[PDB]
Amino acid sequence: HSSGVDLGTENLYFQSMVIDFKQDILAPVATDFAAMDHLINEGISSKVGLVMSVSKHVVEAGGKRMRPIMCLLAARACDLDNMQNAQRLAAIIEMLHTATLVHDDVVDWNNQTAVLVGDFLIARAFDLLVDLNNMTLLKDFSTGTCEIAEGEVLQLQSQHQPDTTEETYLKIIHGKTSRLFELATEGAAILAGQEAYREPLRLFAGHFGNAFQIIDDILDYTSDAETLGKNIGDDLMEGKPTLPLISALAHSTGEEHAIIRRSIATGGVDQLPKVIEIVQKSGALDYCQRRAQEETEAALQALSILPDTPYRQALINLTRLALHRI
Amino acid sequence: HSSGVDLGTENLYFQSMVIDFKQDILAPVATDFAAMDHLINEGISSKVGLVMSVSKHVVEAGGKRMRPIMCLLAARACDLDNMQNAQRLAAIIEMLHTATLVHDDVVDWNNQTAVLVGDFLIARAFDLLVDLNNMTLLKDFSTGTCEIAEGEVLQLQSQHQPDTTEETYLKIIHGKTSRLFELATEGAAILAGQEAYREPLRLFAGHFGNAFQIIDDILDYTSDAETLGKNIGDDLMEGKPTLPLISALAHSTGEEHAIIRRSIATGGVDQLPKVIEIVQKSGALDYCQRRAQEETEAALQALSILPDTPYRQALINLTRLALHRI
Ligand SMILES: [Cl-]
Ligand SMILES: [Cl-]
Ligand SMILES: [Cl-]
Ligand SMILES: [Cl-]
Ligand SMILES: [Cl-]
Ligand SMILES: [Cl-]
Repeated sequence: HSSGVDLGTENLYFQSMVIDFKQDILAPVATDFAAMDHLINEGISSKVGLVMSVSKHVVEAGGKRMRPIMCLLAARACDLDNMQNAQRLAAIIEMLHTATLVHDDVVDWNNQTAVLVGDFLIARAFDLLVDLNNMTLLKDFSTGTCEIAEGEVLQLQSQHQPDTTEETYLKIIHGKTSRLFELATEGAAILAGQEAYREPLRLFAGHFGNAFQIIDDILDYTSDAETLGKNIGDDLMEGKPTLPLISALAHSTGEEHAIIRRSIATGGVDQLPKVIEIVQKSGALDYCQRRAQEETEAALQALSILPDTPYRQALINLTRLALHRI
Repeated sequence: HSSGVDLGTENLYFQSMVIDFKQDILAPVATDFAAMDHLINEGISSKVGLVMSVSKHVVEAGGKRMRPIMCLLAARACDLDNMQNAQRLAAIIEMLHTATLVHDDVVDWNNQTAVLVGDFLIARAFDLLVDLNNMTLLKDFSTGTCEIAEGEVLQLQSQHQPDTTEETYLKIIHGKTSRLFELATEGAAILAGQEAYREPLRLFAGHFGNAFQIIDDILDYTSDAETLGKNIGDDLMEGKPTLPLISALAHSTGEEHAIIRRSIATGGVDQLPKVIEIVQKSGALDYCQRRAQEETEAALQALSILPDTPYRQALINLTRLALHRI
């Protein structure tokens, strides 16, 4: 039932530009996904109108809800008997992602509404987790949420720090982006009691998540920044590390190096066009591109341990569709 | 070992103005409290400097840390064998309170730091909870945190609403203030396996918490508003319900009634001095005062079920010291 997974082999049959999200990724777990939605409405809305609206509005903003869909896919790939528990776990994953977005939307509705809605969602997610009655799952989630918060704080500490290393960037993005993908996929394996699939699914999702954040960062130094709901140079303004900037420093000397460095330290608008030009022409973006492809390769390799099912194929198709953004 | 608890009897021996917090409340659980502090530093700080500082600074701002002290007192009152678990529960209670404060400090360090520090504390608290390995406790906390968030949202929905009832106010304050006190005391009984003490300790803490929020509200319409780190009329500006204002409406007719009503709806500064005067002279503050004394009486009654120990005496002394603020 199991077999090797190769990016080059996928490309032989199936160009990534051909991959459709509804038919090639969602379709296997479609009914399950639709059943997840019914559970969420019960999960949040009837008591407080302000939350279901915001959580609806937030969900309305931006991307397809891949995180819960991945959870549902790993559960089927694990032959989970009680998929209702997968649907509940998918909802937890989604409420947690939504909480994080609403909380990242707070700036220095409104901030108080956003803070309170995020807290409410964290509370319901954790109450739903407790209802699943699995202490292994609870401990994974509790340690994991600490790692997510630690990642987010590490990023805040690394703001306007030109000396930030690639090691540190990978540490940050694993915390702030990758760990939630791991909870989604490995938590599915934990639910199914498929302990042999836990580490493969974790490694898959972590590498997936790593490539996902590298591409996001790349896109903020290109004309497709709007796709992320951002303007070009936004990350620069905030002084967040980002691999394009770290790599730009690695691919620059003399005055160009000094400009990028000062720009990170100060975060002034004056040299912003110059900095974007250096990042684009230094080769830094190509370096980030290669790193994202390498992570995508590591993701698919970890997946190849699982049996060849439509559910595995869907996860593979998602990884390639994500990579195709660049 | 057990006996009746009477406010009038306490007053026969012991005027509330005589009650000292260090000697009459903290002293029994002093060593335990000091041991809780060592655990918290391990609990948060070494990984991220930004959190231990804020959580130190936040703790530095404002009141004695009664919530963890109450937890420690209920645990001893329950004859808990493993007090190290009480100390861990006390830390959870404290990180949760601290999270709530830092989150309430966000306005429409800075907001992003406050949001992230609050989230980090919620994550560590929940990971410490999971480590206690008690599913009854976890479910109490998970349902309870939902009720806290629901209370906070209900308050946001009731902002600038003159029609808000006393029933609704009690609902709000039980959620936003009382429930955390219940988790502290009943969670201690849950740890000790003293199921017969759970409901008495819950009722005690809930009534305590109810009287605690009524007095806070009263104080914002008096010269002792600064004690809460507030200016007089602040609650009015934000449009939060508060029993003084609801009661002022109940104790007013004609134009004075209209002024208060419009003031709640609009939240303008122009009639603010007039509104404060009406609240002070209508008898509304006396009504709130009586309600707080009644809640204090209900708190002590629920406590009287427990054995007469120094730990029970300390909880009694705390309730009276809290009431003495007015
Ligand atoms: Cl998502
Ligand atoms: Cl199964
Ligand atoms: Cl590809
Ligand atoms: Cl406290
Ligand atoms: Cl015990
Ligand atoms: Cl008294």
